Amino acid sequence: SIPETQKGVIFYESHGKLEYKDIPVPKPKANELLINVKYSGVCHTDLHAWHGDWPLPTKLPLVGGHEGAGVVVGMGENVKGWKIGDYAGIKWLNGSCMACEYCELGNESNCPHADLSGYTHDGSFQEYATADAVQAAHIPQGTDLAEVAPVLCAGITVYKALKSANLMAGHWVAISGAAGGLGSLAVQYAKAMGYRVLGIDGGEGKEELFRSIGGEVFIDFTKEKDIVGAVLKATDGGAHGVINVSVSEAAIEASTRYVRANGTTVLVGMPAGAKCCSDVFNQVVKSISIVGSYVGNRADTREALDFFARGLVKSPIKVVGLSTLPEIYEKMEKGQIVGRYVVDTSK
Amino acid sequence: SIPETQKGVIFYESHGKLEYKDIPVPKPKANELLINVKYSGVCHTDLHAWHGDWPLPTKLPLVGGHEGAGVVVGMGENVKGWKIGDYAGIKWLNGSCMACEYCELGNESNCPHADLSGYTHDGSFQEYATADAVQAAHIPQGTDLAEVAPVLCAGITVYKALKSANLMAGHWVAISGAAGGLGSLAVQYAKAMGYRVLGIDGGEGKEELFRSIGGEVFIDFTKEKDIVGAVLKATDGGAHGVINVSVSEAAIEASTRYVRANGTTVLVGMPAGAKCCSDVFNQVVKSISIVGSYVGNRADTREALDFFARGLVKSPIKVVGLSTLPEIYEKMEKGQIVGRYVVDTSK
Amino acid sequence: SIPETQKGVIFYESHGKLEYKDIPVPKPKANELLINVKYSGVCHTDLHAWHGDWPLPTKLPLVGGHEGAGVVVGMGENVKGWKIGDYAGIKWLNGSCMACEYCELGNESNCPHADLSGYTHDGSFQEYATADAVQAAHIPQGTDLAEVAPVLCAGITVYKALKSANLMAGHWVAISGAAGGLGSLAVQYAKAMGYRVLGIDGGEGKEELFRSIGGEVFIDFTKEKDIVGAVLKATDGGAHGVINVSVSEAAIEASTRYVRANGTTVLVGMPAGAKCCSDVFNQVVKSISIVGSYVGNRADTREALDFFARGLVKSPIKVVGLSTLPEIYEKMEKGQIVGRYVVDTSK
Amino acid sequence: SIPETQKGVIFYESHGKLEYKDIPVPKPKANELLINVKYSGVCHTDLHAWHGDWPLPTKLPLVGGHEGAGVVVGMGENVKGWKIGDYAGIKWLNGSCMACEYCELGNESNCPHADLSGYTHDGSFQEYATADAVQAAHIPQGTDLAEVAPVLCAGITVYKALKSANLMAGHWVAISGAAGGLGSLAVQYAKAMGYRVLGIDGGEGKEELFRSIGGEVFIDFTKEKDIVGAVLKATDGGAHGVINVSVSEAAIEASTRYVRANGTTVLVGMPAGAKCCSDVFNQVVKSISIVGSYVGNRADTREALDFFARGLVKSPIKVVGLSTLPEIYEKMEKGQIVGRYVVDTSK
Ligand SMILES: [Zn+2]
Ligand SMILES: [Zn+2]
Ligand SMILES: [Zn+2]
Ligand SMILES: [Zn+2]
Ligand SMILES: [Zn+2]
Ligand SMILES: [Zn+2]
Ligand SMILES: [Zn+2]
Ligand SMILES: [Zn+2]
Repeated sequence: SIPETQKGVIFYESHGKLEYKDIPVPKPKANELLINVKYSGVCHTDLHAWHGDWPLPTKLPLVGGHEGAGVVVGMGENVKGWKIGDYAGIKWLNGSCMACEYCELGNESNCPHADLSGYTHDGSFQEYATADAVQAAHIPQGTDLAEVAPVLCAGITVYKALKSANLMAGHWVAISGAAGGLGSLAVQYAKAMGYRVLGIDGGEGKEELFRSIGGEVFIDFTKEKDIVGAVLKATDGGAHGVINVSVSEAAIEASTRYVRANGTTVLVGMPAGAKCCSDVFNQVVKSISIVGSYVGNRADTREALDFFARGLVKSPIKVVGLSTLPEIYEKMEKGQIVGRYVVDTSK
Repeated sequence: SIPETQKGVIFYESHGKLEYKDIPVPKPKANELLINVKYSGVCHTDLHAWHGDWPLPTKLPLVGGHEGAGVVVGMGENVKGWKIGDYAGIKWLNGSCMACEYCELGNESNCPHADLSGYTHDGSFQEYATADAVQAAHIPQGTDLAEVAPVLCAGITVYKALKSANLMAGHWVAISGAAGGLGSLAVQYAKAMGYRVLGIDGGEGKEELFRSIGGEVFIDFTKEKDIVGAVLKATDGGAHGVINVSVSEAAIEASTRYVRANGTTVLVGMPAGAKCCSDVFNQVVKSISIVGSYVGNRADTREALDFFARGLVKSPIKVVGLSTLPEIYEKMEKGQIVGRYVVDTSK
Repeated sequence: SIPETQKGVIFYESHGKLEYKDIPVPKPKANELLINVKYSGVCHTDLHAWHGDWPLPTKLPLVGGHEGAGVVVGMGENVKGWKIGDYAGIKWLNGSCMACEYCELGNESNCPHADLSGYTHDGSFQEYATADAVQAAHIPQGTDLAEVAPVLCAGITVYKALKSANLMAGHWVAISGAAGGLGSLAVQYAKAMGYRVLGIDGGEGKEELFRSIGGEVFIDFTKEKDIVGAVLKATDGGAHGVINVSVSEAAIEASTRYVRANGTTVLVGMPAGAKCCSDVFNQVVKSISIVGSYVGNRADTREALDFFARGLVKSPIKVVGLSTLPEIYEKMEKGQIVGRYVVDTSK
Repeated sequence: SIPETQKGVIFYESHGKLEYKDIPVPKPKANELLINVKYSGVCHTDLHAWHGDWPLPTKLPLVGGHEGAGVVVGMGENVKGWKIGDYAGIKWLNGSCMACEYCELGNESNCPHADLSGYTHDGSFQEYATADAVQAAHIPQGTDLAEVAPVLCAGITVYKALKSANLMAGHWVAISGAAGGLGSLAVQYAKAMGYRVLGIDGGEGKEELFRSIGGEVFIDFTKEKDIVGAVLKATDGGAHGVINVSVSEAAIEASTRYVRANGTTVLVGMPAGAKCCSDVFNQVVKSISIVGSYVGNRADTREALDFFARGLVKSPIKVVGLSTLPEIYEKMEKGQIVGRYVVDTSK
């Protein structure tokens, strides 16, 4: 059954060298459960955990990775709603104290004692990884653990963002960055939730991919010069809600100018030092909200995975082996990324 | 009854010279009603209508003023829910087309055809002024038309702002600029709505005035250096909702750093070229919303006037004569303002 | 252009005899607009206006009918957002005082001075009928005025009901009475809004029609005995929101027993003396809400017509002539109804 | 420190004989914490747990009681946000599986595996009792554990009920049963939350008590015959939200007739076989909601205790000894109850 040693990609100092080597198998605490992580997505947050450029101190030595779909192989003692052989998911937020005000309200991510898998907890870039039983995702049985792994971070983040834009069905939503990664998952979640997706991206074959996943209007930010005017025209007044899955400060600032009066602008990405300099007079005189959206609680996880489990959203991935890390890390530092990159822990 | 000529303070060109002289008595259209404006507040928006520095073009020649409490002396033809001798109020938003999407949703202020009394409509700085019957405020009988006049713009703006911070009773609210004008009315509305008012202002006798109107915690922004730390300490994590009644860009930017995780920051003032440069990473990672709030619809008017009509909020004013305009205009351009300045139209 | 005499179906006493005869052409007041009603739906509310069995007193003599799609042929004087040749729609609520608390809040239907077209106002069973310009529906250009006429009452009522069940996308909704009239329009609106429609109806060819308009689960209330158990099984706990488009007291009472804990039960129909006897202990211990839903405001009209104008909902009708009234009235008194019955005013 | 045997009031069969005798000291599980219950309120739910008349099966032998304020004397192993000597509170809902859909959404009370302290868990009628660490209340330090004990069930139930009536500040709330037990706590919570409390109760000295705790209007249901007309008069249209803390079916049915159009009627009590037979036509035509409200989650506990900890709500109690049980049980079966009855576990 559970071995005494597994193979993980561990690094010992910030921005250091990633070693795919044998490490011990963790011991599930009385609240945690052990997960034979089958696959695990890789995303920019793993770069930011590697470098350590974010304020929160990173635990070291660290097995990064926070989008890990796997099988429950043995649990803790108080673990209640879980069985062995159940599929589980390691998300960004591994666990919280569940006694603080935020955990009680539902926003466990704002917990001061938040355990961030792959940042301050042994993440999912290993074969066997532990995850708090309360927060682990209840991936249904029979789902492709390869495809759901990117949905564990990008899908749950964009489901929360589209629920944070206070949109109603039929309302225009403008996904700034609407093809690739968070953008395409946001387009599919918005289309499944009822909204009328407008997309703002550019490059080769972006518009046909966008139309394929069910987008309504596509503003090519290369061909088109005035994006704000194009969005105000296509939406007939402005997008009812904007989802800024593009961390560039210019796009973020522009999204406050094509969002409808009384419309919401959700910021999803976490840049290093970006600022949302928005004209205060225009934001006041048009009653525009500029919301920020973090990972999303257990209800948003349940509902995003339930959208996935109906074939409504699909995550085209590229599966590689766990040993291909850190070629993915060094490839991601430059910008040679396309879609989502899943790693298989066995390979 | 209704004369054929009244005395108003009218100017003929932007930033020009204000003439307190005889002008005609308006004719109420079939939707409008004529109001013997008894008193009328003066506020910074009247400076901005005078200069014309805002984007929207000002009608000229113009009798400014948009906080006018008065008596209904004759109405139009389709005016339905009004009688003669009824008290009415001229607010910023005079009327809208009531057929556009926004008017239907409730946000009449975002109407493209919004009639802005004192900007694109003969305002309330005259004896007799017309106002759309749908939008005019239903000032109850027996109220002091001198005191309710400032409540027609500052009170209704801060009631909307505190309803836009999505606060619940017992939640901390931090009124940045919590003494004088919008600030003290916001403190009284917040205290009447249930919130626990924190105040951030400085000067002489500001803290005692604040405590008098029912404030809980007062951070003196002159004595105290680190305001953010003081608010995080007093509120035990941050204010649940911030109301930025101080248009300074530094205070606006700081208010995004002492608002609670999952907390809202309402921007109330309309500066000329201010920007709310907020750290995108912090706003995302803490799920902070930055809402803007405009005048407020007819329901917010009904409810703000209903709070006033219970003696819960009180507007200490300085009553002058209508002939004292434009000494108030030139006094306001410099910054010799304190509290609210009401003008009596008879005097 | 506008004639001086048209042909309408008018009756002079409650439950009397309906006379398809020549009547005058109304004169649009300064707020109203005249509509060459092209088509007009017929629904049970017209029976209830005919009999007069409802509490509110019916104006007599009365041209009933309240789902009238037509062309704006001449308007009033203050009518602002309208042109000639524009398509308009006469809904149940013709107009309100727009100065009362309810009109201000958005719920114009609760106005004490509500003008109910076809009950206390010359309805849409005539060629030319007047309707308040604020409340008339803004039917887009090019839409089939025959098909949108049933959407003016059933579609707008079920869009409001599904927005009153506080559902989120992916939540189960159970349309009790899910084929025919309000039921099929509710199924199509629920499917377009994102919910997962469960249907509860019985008869011939009901399930295939249901599947055609996009239903997910169909409980045949003839084949199946325990409906509550079947819904709890299909929904995995209960429907998140129930829409009771079947006025039978047994179905209404059962819908409080298969709605999810913390779920909503919207009552749409207006029976004569039905009661919703719900077990108080079960409703408390499961936090079940039992909402009622009326016609729906101008925003719900705009949004329901916008769903229709995307081909998302479709109203299969039977078009007859206006002279076929009152054969439809006497046919409807018995129960020989199927789908929706539109009348053409020219024929 | 922690003894090996304490004194509790335990019964061994439904409706049997209550024995105040020595029982063992429980062992806190790895999630639970042990509480030296200092005081404990007694309420009708304890009668219903004793008789066993409710559907859910009662654990036997059982130490009832579910409003127990006490001191944390030793905790479990994974208990995170707790220290020794901390004040804790045993509420109705002792713990849930925290992996089900409801627990995730926030409504832990609807959990199928809900542990109901004093029904299916050793309650708080003993000296030392265990309670799940996640759900136990965080009673602040220095509070009178005698007074907060009734607030642990009645206060948290009425805070949830007033938050379930979707009221805004200044809206009328009508507490049907507005003096004694749930009623007076609901009056104080409603007054602290901002609403304008109307009260409906009768007897000696009820109106003066009501006025003392901050009620606005009191309809004496003995002197007054038409309660509905009196409430519609006092509220000027109906109460915006009704709180039915009186389980009588006649009062519940009447509360659906004096609640405002678009108003909410919260049912708080859990009778044995009561039904809320409401006129469906009136509920539809006025858009009235009839919500039910259960215990309330950890956020509602935090916020109700935070209202208590500001001296805004006060619970006048009668403290007796734990040995006086079951004289309180047999006294409560008849109806010789007044206010709240706290038992001291030491005495
Ligand atoms: Zn926590
Ligand atoms: Zn990620
Ligand atoms: Zn308009
Ligand atoms: Zn003003
Ligand atoms: Zn009205
Ligand atoms: Zn109809
Ligand atoms: Zn649970
Ligand atoms: Zn209790």
